[PDB]
Amino acid sequence: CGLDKLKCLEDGEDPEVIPENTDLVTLGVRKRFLEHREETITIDRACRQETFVYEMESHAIGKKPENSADMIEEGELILSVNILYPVIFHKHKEHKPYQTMLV
DNA sequence: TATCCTAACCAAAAGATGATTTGATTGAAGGGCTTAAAATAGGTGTGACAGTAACCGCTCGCTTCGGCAG
Repeated sequence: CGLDKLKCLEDGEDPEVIPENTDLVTLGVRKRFLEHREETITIDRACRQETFVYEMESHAIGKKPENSADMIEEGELILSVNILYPVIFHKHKEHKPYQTMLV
């Protein structure tokens, strides 16, 4: 069960380029997405679809507190709560204006 | 420079503008009436009739069962 049997990618390979030596339909669709975004009018490193989630994940994921009293108990429940804003679009119903709080 | 404004333009939220599709309304017609009359021909149930029926504060008079009489 060693990883040499599974690691088609070497540890020194960047994720910014699609490996052409693949048979994946997913990577084919990814190539279709990337090819039409390489022109001077379309090439950029802007937001993909959203930014907030990773920014507030990496800012806190895997970190530990500076005080002992602020320690999460082992096995403590983590609850994800979405709080909607008072200013609703009142034009769309699929998506909502909300902020997600972890308690 | 690190960073920004926001003229003119690109990506996305929202904010809006007219053409088209679907939920909803209805105009007209199938239909099935009305009393008004005049008429012969009719069937019986039923609803009066009638009957029994039943159910639903003070002061006198009168009486008895023993304690001596005979």
